[PDB]
Amino acid sequence: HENLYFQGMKIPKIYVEGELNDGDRVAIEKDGNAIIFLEKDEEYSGNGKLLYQVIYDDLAKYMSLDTLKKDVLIQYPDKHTLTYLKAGTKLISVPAEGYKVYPIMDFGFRVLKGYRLATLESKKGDLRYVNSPVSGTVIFMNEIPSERANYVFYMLEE
Amino acid sequence: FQGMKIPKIYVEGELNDGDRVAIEKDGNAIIFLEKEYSGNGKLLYQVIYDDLAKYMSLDTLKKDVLIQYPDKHTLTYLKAGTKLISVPAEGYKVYPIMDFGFRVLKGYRLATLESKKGDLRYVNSPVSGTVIFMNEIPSERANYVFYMLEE
Repeated sequence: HENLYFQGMKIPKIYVEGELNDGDRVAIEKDGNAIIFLEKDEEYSGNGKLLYQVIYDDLAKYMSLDTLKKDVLIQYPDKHTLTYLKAGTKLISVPAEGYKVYPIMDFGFRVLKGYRLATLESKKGDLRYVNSPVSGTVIFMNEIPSERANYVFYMLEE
Repeated sequence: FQGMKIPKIYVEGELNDGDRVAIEKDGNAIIFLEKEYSGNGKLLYQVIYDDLAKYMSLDTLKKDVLIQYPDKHTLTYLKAGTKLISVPAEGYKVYPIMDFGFRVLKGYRLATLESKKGDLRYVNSPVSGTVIFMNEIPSERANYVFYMLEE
């Protein structure tokens, strides 16, 4: 990854089910009733679902249409709060596409319908806005894989 | 009108017949139990929903507390000693938001204040953080206080 668009930003940590990598992990136990954040390098011997930390990734990989195929967990920067979204959770995608795009470089926060997620600037310097289509929570944000510096927001309607 | 579904609050030391949550690995393991636990954690017992201030000394928690927001699929664990910030919503008339248990960026509107002449002012989130609780201010009817976690 070359465009490190979250660098020097305090953002939440997001963990996706079965995305095997060397990131931090969280074990979802007891059919959703226990959450265990695993120590870096701790050997997990249990039988729950392991969710792995992703940062620069395409959330559409974990979605069939607009429903999540994999469990997702968000660990907020406060270091006290978490949100756990089971597979089957319906998410709204809000793309921010234009000549030049200025997105909010964050995710995991509440918004009202109409909140401005991005500003789109034309080759002539004129502006358009990408506003939240609903009130809810922005769950994640990523660069559109084939469109350098164009982004998409993933939202959970309230 | 109605707000969000009512949160579940669990507090340490309140040995009762309610639902329990065990806190292990010093914050990093949270186990909701139903109906026999002998682990090495600390049990938090469900309490009847009430102001969070009944478990704080000024701005700081006095006991380990966990809040589960079922509408929101979200929980927060507040170890004893955790400091919260208060955002009062006070005015001739106050129109607060009717939900909490979510992260907000700075500037998110928590209340509209209205003067006796009908002019408006807004109480916004002063910091980015988590809105974990809100209640009516005890001696001030129809006035409210939001409690946040600064991140």
